[PDB]
Amino acid sequence: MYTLNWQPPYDWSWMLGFLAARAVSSVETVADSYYARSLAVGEYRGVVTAIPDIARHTLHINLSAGLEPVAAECLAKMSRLFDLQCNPQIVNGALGRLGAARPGLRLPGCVDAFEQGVRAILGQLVSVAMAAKLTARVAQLYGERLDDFPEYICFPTPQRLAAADPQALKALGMPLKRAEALIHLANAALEGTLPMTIPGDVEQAMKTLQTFPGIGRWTANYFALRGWQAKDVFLPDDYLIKQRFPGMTPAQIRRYAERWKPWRSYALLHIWYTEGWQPDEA
Amino acid sequence: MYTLNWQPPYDWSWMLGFLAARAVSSVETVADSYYARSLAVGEYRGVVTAIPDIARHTLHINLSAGLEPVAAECLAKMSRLFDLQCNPQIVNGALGRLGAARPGLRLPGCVDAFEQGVRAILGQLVSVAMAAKLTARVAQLYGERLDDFPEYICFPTPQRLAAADPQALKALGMPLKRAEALIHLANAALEGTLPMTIPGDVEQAMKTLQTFPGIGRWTANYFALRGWQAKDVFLPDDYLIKQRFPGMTPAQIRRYAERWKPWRSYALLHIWYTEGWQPDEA
Amino acid sequence: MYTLNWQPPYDWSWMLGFLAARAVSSVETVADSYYARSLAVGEYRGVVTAIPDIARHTLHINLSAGLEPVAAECLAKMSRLFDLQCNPQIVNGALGRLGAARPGLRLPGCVDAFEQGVRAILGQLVSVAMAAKLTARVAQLYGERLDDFPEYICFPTPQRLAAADPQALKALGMPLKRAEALIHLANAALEGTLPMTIPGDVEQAMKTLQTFPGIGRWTANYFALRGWQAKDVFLPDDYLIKQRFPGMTPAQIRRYAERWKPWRSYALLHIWYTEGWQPDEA
Amino acid sequence: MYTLNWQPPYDWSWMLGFLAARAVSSVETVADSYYARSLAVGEYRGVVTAIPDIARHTLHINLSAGLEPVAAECLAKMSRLFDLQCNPQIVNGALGRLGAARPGLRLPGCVDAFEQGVRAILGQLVSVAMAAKLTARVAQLYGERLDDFPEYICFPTPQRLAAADPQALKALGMPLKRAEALIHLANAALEGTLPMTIPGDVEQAMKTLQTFPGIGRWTANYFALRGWQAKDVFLPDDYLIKQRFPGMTPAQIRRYAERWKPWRSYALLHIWYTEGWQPDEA
DNA sequence: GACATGAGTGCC
DNA sequence: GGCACTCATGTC
DNA sequence: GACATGAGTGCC
DNA sequence: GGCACTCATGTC
Repeated sequence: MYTLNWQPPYDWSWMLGFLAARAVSSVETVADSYYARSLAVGEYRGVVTAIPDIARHTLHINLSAGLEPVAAECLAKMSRLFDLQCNPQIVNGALGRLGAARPGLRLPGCVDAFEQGVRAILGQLVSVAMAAKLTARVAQLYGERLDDFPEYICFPTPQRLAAADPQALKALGMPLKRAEALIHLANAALEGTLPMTIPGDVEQAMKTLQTFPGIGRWTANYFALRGWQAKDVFLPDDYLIKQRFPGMTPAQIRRYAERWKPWRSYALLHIWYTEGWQPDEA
Repeated sequence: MYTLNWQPPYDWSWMLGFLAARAVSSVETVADSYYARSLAVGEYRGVVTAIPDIARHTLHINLSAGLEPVAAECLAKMSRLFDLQCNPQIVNGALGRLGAARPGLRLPGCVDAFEQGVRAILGQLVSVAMAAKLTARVAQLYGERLDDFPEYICFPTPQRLAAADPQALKALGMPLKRAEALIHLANAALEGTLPMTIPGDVEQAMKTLQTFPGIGRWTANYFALRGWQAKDVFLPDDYLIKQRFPGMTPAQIRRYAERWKPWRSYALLHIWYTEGWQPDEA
Repeated sequence: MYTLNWQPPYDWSWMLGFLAARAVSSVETVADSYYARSLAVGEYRGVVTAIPDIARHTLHINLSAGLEPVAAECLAKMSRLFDLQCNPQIVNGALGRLGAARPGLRLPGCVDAFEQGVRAILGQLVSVAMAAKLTARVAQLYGERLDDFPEYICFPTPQRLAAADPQALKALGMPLKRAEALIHLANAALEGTLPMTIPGDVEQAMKTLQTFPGIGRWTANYFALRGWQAKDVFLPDDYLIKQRFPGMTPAQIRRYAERWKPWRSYALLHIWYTEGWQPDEA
Repeated sequence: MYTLNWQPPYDWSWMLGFLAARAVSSVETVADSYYARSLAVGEYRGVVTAIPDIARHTLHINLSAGLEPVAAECLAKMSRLFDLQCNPQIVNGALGRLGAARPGLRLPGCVDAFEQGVRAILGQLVSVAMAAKLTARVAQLYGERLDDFPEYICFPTPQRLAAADPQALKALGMPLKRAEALIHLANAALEGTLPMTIPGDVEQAMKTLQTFPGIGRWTANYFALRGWQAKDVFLPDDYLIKQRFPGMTPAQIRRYAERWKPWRSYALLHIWYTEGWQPDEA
């Protein structure tokens, strides 16, 4: 139905693949030709379906009737999720070799910063697939079901998780401390304290984010990257990253990662996805 | 040449008129058959042109070239400014009598919460046309002029205004105390402490805004109404409002306005644009 | 055994009566010729007996053996509770007629500021007799009993009240907010945030007490008067004072008392103990 | 004149030797048989003279005419300075061997925590002798001179030092962050943020102190020790202490010192004044 | 991974 | 020796 | 209009 | 009494 453009190349298999691995049961659905999920904008609700058209560099978005009144916001959320704004020539041009193997690489964003915040936290310490298992359990218990599409369930809203029993969340498969962080975040989201759009000063906003309980430097960075689509942040504390930089302290990796400014976020993604990458033999 | 839907009726004449009076020179151009303004998103800049099509109950939005990369967010911005989500059959079905005369009334949004924040402050105490000309100067001294449409100019950014010298601002025609108010608001916007989208607890978010320097209840209320497009706020402290409720105190006015929950914002716009309106014997 | 002298005239009859009305059963014992109570100074505990000998305008202080290692501190405390430093000539000289009927008048201090802090809070709203009873129940439940004096009991320490159960204090016959106030005051004392000795800037100091939950202007002022024995404070908010200045509001009363500076604390006492008094309608 | 008791043994030779090296000209005089200094208790000023009487196991205190109205408070100040409360049999029971060589060791206190805070600061990173002359310059440049005893000047009040030029101080012979410290400390005192008497929670109170500009863990510790006469603190960050524990780290010292709870303050003194002392190699 | 403890650098 | 910046530990 | 004092009013 | 909320009043 609705259509948005993008500049080539765009590696849709990598992107769908990436989203598929972290997908949450009942919320999202990923296949090789499309992406689709439940979506709430205020108290408007429905299902969004995105279908890329490689041929014409266009992404077709479809909205169930419930979302129509806020169609444009729905489109905006989709474009931030798929990084339709990226100009590969600028990025791949600046990263040289690091990006030559997958010039179609994009930054997987989110559809709602609060959700991404809940997602980032649950992803602490555990595996990617394990966090999806956990997020699925949290959603199942606190998310609203779509009347028009019982198969789908909306990601738990800020007000619901805000009014949730720490013990209940703990019971889902996380420490008390973790669940306390989720509830805290929900309140910031209610009060309008959790930036939902990227702030002008990402570094400062991340420092503030770090005062939040349960949110350390890793979480604030990952969240800035996915939740704000901040394009210049590296994850020197990441698990996989520590392995791509065999025997290197976080500050070292961060110093090294500086050669990729102002697109560190993209360099990070290329490293995560370059099987045998290794720092320059210099 | 993008396009969005709206539900009838829609009083464009009224809307364009409201924006027309407040149009800030070089930034926005308002006419009978279209609206157009400079628009910044991150660092993509261009000019937006909105042309209503009463025939097809549709709104045609056209973006220049420096905005196409982020088209979707631009579209979301116009849909918030023009209240496209509004179901008039629902609001009037609730307001009843009060809104029967101008059923096509809509809530004039904003394209960015920071800007709206600046306009709110720069509109304290002074007349409308005044605030416009003043605001136009600020945009003149801090605006990012377009290299594709030099005629137009972007609205100041939080950082371009957070690094502004008060005196220089005051010199434009405003007390110091207020010039400071901007600078502050600018910082808050920089570190993501100024909700850019409507928060869950609109009352709370307003209380927090009231701590800010130069921001009082009237400013917060008005900011929520236009900056967040909050639908259920009334402005009992407003100049014109006090006259519409002769002799009543803020609390009385507020007590009365409770008869229009949850659309007090629409109630307010109808009462505002109804010379000679008066409260009942209730 | 120990002796401390004073300046004639000293109205012991009045001093003992005042303290008599507010005596806390099991903590203090007030007779017509002597005063005595439990006393703790760190881990040093015992009983204190003060016998005033008018003949030789001297005060005789006896100390149980448990307090002997800290005799001086016990002595300084008795001297703060009995205002032995007062120079009746100077005060009565700067007060004139107001302090004619009872020139032996002294400012009733305290033996511990945290205690006086608890008294001030419990003294809120209820009558002197109720405060006394109320305070008595708190003592009975949290106080330390003296092994050599089973009839006596030490006033509750911050360590105990800080750990108290809000509901337990409530059960003693006090609003929850009052018990929470007590628990917060105790935590401050433990932390060192409660000025236990008069600060150089009483105004700043009180304004800082008023941020404490449960403590308002009245309590702060009254705490300063008794707990710091500050000599220049009035209680324009006092009940009995409001009746001594019919029709006048706090500020009016406060503008009137400026005449008596810098001994407003004394003035306050006299106007308090002269049922007839009434201002000089300017 | 006045007499205070003390339990034997009491090493007066040492105590006076301690205070004598740190004596501040014009403020205090120290001799083989007595100690004396200016003293301000509110608006009362004078000279205090302390003369130990080994025969009677007693301390004789003499007050100049201006301190009589607040004699007991003066006596209490002297008791905290000379640690008359100490029961050497208890402290030496615990300490065991460590203090076997000087069973009469006492904790040199202070007569005012503020002064002690100032002293603690001015004595940072310098020599005992230097701090004395440095402090004296400050005393002179901002003190109160006694009319009845011209060669004596009362230590600077919080007010005076609060309103001191942050350069006139650097002048006397100290850095800038050095005069910042004093000036901050002084304001703290004016308002009541600096505990003037030992807090129920020493650790917590010290933490807060460490937030003070210029006040680090060493200062906070030493301040607890002398300004509050806390008896169970230790100074692992002290220069000389490190040498007494060759090599060892500030947490291993702490770990080893734990064996002297709850009299670490005494243990500290013995270790300081026992040169060839070295920990158990065990 | 978040968070408090501890260390050792290293500069005014 | 106050004070900002890291790393290395060790439960949760 | 924001913002201090500053009283009143109504519940804890 | 504490305290949040409410209605002047005066200033910039």
